Amino acid sequence: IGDEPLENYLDTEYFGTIGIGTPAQDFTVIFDTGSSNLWVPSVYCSSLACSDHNQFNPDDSSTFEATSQELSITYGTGSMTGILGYDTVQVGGISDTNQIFGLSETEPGSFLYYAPFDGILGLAYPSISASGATPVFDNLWDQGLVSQDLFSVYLSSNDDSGSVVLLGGIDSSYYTGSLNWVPVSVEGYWQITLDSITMDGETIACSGGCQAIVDTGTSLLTGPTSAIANIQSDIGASENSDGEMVISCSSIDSLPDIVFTIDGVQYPLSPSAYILQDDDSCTSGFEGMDVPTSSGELWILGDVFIRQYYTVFDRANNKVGLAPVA
Repeated sequence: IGDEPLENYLDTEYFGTIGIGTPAQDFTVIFDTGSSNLWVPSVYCSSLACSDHNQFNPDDSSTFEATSQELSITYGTGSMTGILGYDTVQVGGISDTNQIFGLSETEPGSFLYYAPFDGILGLAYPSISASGATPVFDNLWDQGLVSQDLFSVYLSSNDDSGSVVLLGGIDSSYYTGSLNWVPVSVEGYWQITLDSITMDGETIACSGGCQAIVDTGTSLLTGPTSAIANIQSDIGASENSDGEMVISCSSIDSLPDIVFTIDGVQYPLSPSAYILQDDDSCTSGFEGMDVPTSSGELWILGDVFIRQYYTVFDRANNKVGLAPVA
């Protein structure tokens, strides 16, 4: 069982520390169930984001092995370019040997410039891995470095320390009642089938059901813009002059819960979770983002959702386990 504690940065981003090389070079990376590649800034990167983040220097490692494979990945937030290399990666006290990862060359954008983390560590299926690069968890499993082919995530609230990624285990004390298992619907992302969304006996969105993904890498709850608008309406969010989707903090005490039906079990989200409160400003936890796939317009169950449900990702079984947090 590997134990990777995670930093809770303003309830928006959660990142943990990893070591790469011998002796280890330390990096912070976001633990994303929405991607599958592992990558960190390198000495080969001249970009601005690379000038205010720790850079991996392969010349300093005795266990580094180069390759001529190039890497190019585009996210909803930007792009990155680099090369693949193999080295030992320390993650959650586990020494993941002969792990392929990318050395960045370019990281264009002010988004990475600003980010508190240095790289990303993907936790989704190998099927969405750029360059076919073996993901960290697969490599742990392939070398018998973990006992069970699963990982579990506990994300804290209120900026408290305590969020964790448990590689090859479940911590029965982080949840209540029993774990409910949902079949993965499409293996790429941790994609599941969302039955409906409801407010007081009424189906406010995703009628006849839809497709959602469980993503630790996304802060809010996203859906197609058209359906998000209906929800925004139903909870009292209105667009302010500076773009924001402001809401009256009083609504928190007054609004009902939005219930997500997954495989037939009801998963309530309380106004306390879906409205964000920061010094007198309360805003919506819902966001408009058309994420057109083949099998639809995706809904992203982001940190807003995850912080309320302990989540287990099971690759043995291809299932998602959810239980209300303790």
